[PDB]
Amino acid sequence: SNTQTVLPFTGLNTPSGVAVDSAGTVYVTDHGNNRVVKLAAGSNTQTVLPFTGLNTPHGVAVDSAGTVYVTDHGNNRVVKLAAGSNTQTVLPFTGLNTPSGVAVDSAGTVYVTDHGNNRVVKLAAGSNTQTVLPFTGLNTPHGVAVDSAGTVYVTDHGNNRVVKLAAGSNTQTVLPFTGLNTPSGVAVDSAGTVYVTDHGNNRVVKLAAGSNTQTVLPFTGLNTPHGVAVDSAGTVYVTDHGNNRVVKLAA
Ligand SMILES: [Cl-]
Ligand SMILES: [Cl-]
Ligand SMILES: [Cl-]
Ligand SMILES: [Cl-]
Ligand SMILES: [Cl-]
Ligand SMILES: [Cl-]
Repeated sequence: SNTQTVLPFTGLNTPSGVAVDSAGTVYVTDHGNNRVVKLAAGSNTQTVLPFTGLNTPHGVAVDSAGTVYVTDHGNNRVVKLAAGSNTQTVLPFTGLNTPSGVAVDSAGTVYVTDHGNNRVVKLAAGSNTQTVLPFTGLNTPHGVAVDSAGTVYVTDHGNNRVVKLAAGSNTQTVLPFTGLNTPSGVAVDSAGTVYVTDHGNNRVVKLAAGSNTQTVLPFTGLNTPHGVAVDSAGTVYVTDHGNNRVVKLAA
């Protein structure tokens, strides 16, 4: 698990968000090219998802049914496409400003870092009443992940930290990472290990739940890791923004 592979995407331009579904399909926001692409496990040829009207897709998430959710940064909205659909829908968030990260929990609740408005919002599936999560002291939430229990993890880009808030709680905590610099992407695996792209320091780090010892993942040749996803096998996928590529490391 010290051997990185470059995924056989083509034509990427500063990729930003990455997500992986239960079948191992990898989804990437091709942020410089105004499109979202996917690659099935074992395929060497990507496909372009049929989103339309985008103005810079920035983050991506996928739920257990294969529905794909994308932050449309320049349109202040989150769009979704069901598996097998050519008809996108717009989630009824309101008042967003350059949304960046998106996550979806097992109940279908969608969480977005409303990055221009210094807040994190969520919308239960079928709701049109969003809730602002009670994080405090943020300086630009950038990425978001949510674990199996509904605990929410956010990269606080301007405070060089990752904050955590359990469902129902009003009291966040700060995870004991060391020496982060403008962290961007965050992911959490089924063991509760938290993975962060330390975007200002050219590295990807992880922290097991309850640990104070972070480990630096053995990626090589990075030029700004920007987003991170982790599959059910513990394989880690990272957008290497300055190399126009997506790399992965098996557990
Ligand atoms: Cl960016
Ligand atoms: Cl951007
Ligand atoms: Cl940005
Ligand atoms: Cl930012
Ligand atoms: Cl950024
Ligand atoms: Cl960047």
